[PDB]
Amino acid sequence: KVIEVELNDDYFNPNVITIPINESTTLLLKNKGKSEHTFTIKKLGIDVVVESGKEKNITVKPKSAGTYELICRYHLLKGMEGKVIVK
Repeated sequence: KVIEVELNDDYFNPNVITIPINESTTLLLKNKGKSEHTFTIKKLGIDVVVESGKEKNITVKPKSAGTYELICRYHLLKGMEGKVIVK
């Protein structure tokens, strides 16, 4: 059920993630890059810092359908962004 998301230098893989509304979804965030990265969905108030070579789970339960910007706060300007779709 878990959705794996690779964080690397400097991209998300996958960069478009779809998750169900009013339900709980677990994301496994794996930072395989040399740099620290974040998994940030500001409109959902989500922000997780994942250290280089490490991994973290987050469980999300969105209440509003929509498409929300995903960024890394550290390497945004290298084009490190994506989308999370709640439907």
